[PDB]
Amino acid sequence: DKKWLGTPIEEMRRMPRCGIRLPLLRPSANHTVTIRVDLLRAGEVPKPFPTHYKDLWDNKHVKMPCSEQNLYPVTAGSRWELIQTALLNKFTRPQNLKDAILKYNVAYSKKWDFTALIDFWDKVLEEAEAQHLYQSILPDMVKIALCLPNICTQPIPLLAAAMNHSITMSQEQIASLLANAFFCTFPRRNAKMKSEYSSYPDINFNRLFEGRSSRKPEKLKTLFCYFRRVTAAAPTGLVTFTRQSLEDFPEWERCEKPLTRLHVTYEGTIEENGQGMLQVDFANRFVGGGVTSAGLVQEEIRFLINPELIISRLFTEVLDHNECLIITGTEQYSEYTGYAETYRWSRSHEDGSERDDWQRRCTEIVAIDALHFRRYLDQFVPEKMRRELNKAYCGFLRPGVSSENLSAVATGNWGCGAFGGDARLKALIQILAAAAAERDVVYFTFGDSELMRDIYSMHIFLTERKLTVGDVYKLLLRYYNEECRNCSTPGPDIKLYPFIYHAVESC
Ligand SMILES: CC(C)(C)NS(=O)(=O)c1ccc2c(c1)C(=O)c1ccccc1C2=O
Repeated sequence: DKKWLGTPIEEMRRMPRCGIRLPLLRPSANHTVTIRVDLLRAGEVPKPFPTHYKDLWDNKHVKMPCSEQNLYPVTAGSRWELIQTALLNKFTRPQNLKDAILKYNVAYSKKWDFTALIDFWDKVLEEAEAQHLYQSILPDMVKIALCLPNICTQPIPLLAAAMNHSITMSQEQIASLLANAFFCTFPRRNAKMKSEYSSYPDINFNRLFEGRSSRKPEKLKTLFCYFRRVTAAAPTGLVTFTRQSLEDFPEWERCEKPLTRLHVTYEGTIEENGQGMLQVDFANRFVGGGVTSAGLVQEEIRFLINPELIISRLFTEVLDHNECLIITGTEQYSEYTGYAETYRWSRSHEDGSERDDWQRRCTEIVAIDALHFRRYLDQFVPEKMRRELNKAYCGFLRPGVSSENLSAVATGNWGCGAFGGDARLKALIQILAAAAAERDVVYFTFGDSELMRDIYSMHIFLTERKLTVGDVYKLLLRYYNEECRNCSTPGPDIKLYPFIYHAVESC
């Protein structure tokens, strides 16, 4: 029983080795660069551009906590002056941190529960660990949070619905903003009945502090490992956030492109074994899912080990069906064990990834949200199948870039879990989208040895028969018509892979 099947992993494409020498990094109408490109040097902390803080308090930019327009009725008082007074206090007990956060969040003093913060500090941490948190970590986090106007000098545009826009900022700038999110300083991001930011994920970390879930200390340890690292020694690299939407989608039934190569394995992970590859994040439409709340599956774990991903929540609007978010340069700060209810923070991780010409770690992650199916048979509906293909296609396609400069896609069981996705159908959908996007697939089954063989055998059968993307999509439509459309039973009589084998072998 082989641990992997198909094309050997060495024959696949990886970054930055398959990376077409980056053009000169520069701001444009579609690219926001928040640092001095001319002064960008390996191992040096980037210099913010502009030199002095410029504010934009409008419908198109992040509303900064340090904005002179961040005011509260007291007569208008400065909310930033208030944050400074509240946070520049000695913390010696968890109650001190809760009281400080709530001084500039009065309206939420009875709505925000801090049980997990109090229990982490008092009931989980040993005395010396609790001592290091309040004497060192927390004050260092306060100073970087309060440094926001000197660090994040340029207004950050919102990556709104249908925008094809990028933001390149420093990891230092991300650390100042994530320190602010921890202290819940972002204004207009808290109300349940909020309109302006209703289509945006939560950014402030208040939900990380609530309840008695045994996974809250693991999240907090994962997060404090990051905060300790970035306050102790300023990170030097950059990170790019790109919102992508495609105007024209393929006419799937008509696609003459052949299938690409497949490496399928029941061992390994996307982060370790998918180095230099386009790494899929099985995302929630509000990027990050329950990272700073309850969730702790594939997406939340990635956002906890690479905390720079979380900041996407500050500016990324809920993804529409034709959109994805591409994040390049996030660094891995933690190692972990388990998954979901068994997830535990292990130790600090020293990211060995090389950096590209823009000082970005050579780690490309794409957030693509699968559909949630109320009923199992819903996913076989042609509209639902086309949607999934178009989602993954937009996530894999790199407009302008040629086939030979495209790394393999590092993926697995996308949308299969609480979302009700069928692993075998989703594997074929990603295989077809990668084929149309002219990329090979590296598929991780995470201990599921039978699924590895099933995907492999089906990929090799269609490949050997020279079945195009169109031919395979036409078989999916026949499956729906024959087995799903007029089926009143919760499940079909025959499964998808046996239908395909029969349909082809009888043709
Ligand atoms: C989570 C991330 C993005 C940091 N890495 S990863 O490569 O995507 C991955 C590693 C391990 C597992 C899974 C995914 C997974 O989905 C899973 C599902 C059901 C049971 C166990 C696991 C599991 O251990």
